[PDB]
Amino acid sequence: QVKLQQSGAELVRSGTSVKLSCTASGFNIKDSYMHWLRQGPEQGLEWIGWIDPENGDTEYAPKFQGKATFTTDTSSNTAYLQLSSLTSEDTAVYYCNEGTPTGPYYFDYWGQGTTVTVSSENVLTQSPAIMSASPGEKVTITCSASSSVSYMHWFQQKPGTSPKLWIYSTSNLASGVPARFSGSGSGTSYSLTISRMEAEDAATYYCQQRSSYPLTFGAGTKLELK
Repeated sequence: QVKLQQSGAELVRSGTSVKLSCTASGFNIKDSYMHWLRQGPEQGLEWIGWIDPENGDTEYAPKFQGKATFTTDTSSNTAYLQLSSLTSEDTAVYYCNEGTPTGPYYFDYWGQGTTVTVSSENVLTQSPAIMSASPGEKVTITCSASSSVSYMHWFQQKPGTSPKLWIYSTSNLASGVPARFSGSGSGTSYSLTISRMEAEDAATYYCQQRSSYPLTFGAGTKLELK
């Protein structure tokens, strides 16, 4: 079993720097690219960048260029994220994420997250921001992009857990996703549908495009059980 274990919560004062770590187990980080993301209080996901643990190539989202620094220790199979000049604005849950390096994004692992509390672009639009459904109802959520994207991916997130790959490459279900779910679309318009809602489907759903940097997510659709 693959596990990405992150370091514990950090309580820091504005102005300082932290270094978080993420150690993989049952997977060699060198085999793909380690992504670092952050989920703010508003619960929106932001991509920070990736590092190629094999040759140290890195790609930082422009917003984090300068603020973040990725380094690795392949010997221990660990990736580090160093944030600088923290401000109250950086208070968030930081995640490390690694999945399929090429081709269909069929596998994906997330760290459990590290909460850092600071003491003082292809924009995707999801609709609707929130909705309610009773088990048995049909559900259709959309996600439109600013510029055409090759594929669209979807992640489901329940309260207190990290995101879980749900649908990859527009219409393929991730491992363990029930058949009642389906995805589709093309160009700049995509959607996720649930034929018949189940109580267990209530969660927040995010669409993500991996076609251009910085990778972006939709703000999410909270699907509440009615």
